Amino acid sequence: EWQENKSWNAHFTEHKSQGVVVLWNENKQQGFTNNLKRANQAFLAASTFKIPNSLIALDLGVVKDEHQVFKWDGQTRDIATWNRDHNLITAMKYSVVPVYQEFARQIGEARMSKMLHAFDYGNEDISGNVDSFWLDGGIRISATEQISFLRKLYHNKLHVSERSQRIVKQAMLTEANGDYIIRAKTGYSTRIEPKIGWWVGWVELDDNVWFFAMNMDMPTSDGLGLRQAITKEVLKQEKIIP
Amino acid sequence: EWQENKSWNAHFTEHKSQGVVVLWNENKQQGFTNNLKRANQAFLAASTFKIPNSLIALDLGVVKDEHQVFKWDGQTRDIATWNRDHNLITAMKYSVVPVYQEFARQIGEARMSKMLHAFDYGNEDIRISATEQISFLRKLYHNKLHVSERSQRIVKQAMLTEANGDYIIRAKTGYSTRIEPKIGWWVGWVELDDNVWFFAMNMDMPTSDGLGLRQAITKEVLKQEKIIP
Ligand SMILES: *C(=O)[C@@H](NC(=O)/C(=N\OC(C)(C)C(=O)O)c1csc(N)n1)[C@@H]1NC(C(=O)O)=C(C[n+]2ccccc2)CS1
Ligand SMILES: [Cl-]
Ligand SMILES: [Cl-]
Ligand SMILES: [Cl-]
Ligand SMILES: [Cl-]
Repeated sequence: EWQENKSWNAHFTEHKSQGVVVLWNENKQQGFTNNLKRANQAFLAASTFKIPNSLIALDLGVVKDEHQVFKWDGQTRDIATWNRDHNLITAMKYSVVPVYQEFARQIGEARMSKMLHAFDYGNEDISGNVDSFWLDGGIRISATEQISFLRKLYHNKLHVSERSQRIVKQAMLTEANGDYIIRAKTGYSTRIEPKIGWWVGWVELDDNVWFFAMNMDMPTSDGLGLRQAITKEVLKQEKIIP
Repeated sequence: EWQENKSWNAHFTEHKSQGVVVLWNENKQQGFTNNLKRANQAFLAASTFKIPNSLIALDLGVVKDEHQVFKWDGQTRDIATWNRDHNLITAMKYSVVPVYQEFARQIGEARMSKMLHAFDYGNEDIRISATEQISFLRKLYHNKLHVSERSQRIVKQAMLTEANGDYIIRAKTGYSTRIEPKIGWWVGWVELDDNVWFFAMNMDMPTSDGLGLRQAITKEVLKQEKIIP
């Protein structure tokens, strides 16, 4: 069912890095990874938690639609793009943490936890600050656990409205051309060791969907582009994209 | 409300071509075009019709959703990408006429004519102008058409054409050669962080080798107006 392809490691070593890529061929229900053990190692979800946090917020009406504006609170923050108004689309594109902490507080522990148990999401543990548990709280999720969650999202199978799932898959739009469509969220876990980078989503082809989840050691923010670059080297190595 | 910017004509004649491009800045609610007369001329919609058709099919049930598989009837047509199975996403992409022909049969004239008239589409008794395309497209963007929100969302999904960290383009191509003038279309919009530019262009397409120019000339104009890099 799974299959180890350690060749992929050359892409991590080329860039002097370490991590795991996990691929899943929907048509052939076959997974692939350079490291089956690390594929199942659970880390903080960091901003990949913005997928489930969007779904819940939309489904509870915290977010009415992807046009609703969330005004900047006027607190200038190290991340220049955080210091403006945002709707769901730009908030996900630019991982606007404070916008989603506010979603989190309006959701509340109770519903947050109930929903993560409905979603089957990683270790389902929200314990910590309701508005930071995904950065420095209890929640743990592995790459293969990201793929099970995303596959459900992709078939409108989560226990929230079809519309909610449709609007979140829209906000995940990352890349589209005439060979593929990538829908995906980045993560950068940096408050608790180990420092890692996430990239989770999937690539849509004419006649298949390839779901991916990768994470990798991220000591300094200089390697943040490697998250996507190494994934695509794998996808390009496996002929999923040209 | 409509400014003529004849400067754009150079993007047409550098490619030894004649046409119109129509832009609509949505924030400011102002449009701009290289040719005001040609922007209100109605040409054959050709495949740009696949948009209202997709909506009606969806909102009626001919199409359950964008995953449903429309199997090839085994008849080999000259466009190779038609000679296979397709879903809404790939039938819009490849402009698979015989798939859409079938949608329309199952929709049937009566229902089709009633809805086309509810969208106030092309003619009220198909030809439509570049500026009528924009106006239809703006309602689609805001989910203001008289079909379900779901209908409208799935069609915008199926209109996805290009996306990066500078813009998203949702659009549909069109090409007709039965009748003069032979015209290509490209209609849709480009989404920015805090604005959305609708576009509609058409151009004399006297052969076919210049089909890429529908997209190329449109981007040269978006590039000029600083809307995209
Ligand atoms: C879209 O507009 C479709 N156009 C047609 O199918 C053509 N004619 O339709 C008639 C009946 C004439 C009409 O008025 O609608 C047609 C295609 S080629 C030719 N000599 N007549 C599809 N047009 C698109 C497109 O937007 O360009 C096609 C994409 N394509 C083009 C060239 C080669 C392969 C694929 C296919 S048809
Ligand atoms: Cl979050
Ligand atoms: Cl909803
Ligand atoms: Cl989309
Ligand atoms: Cl379909």
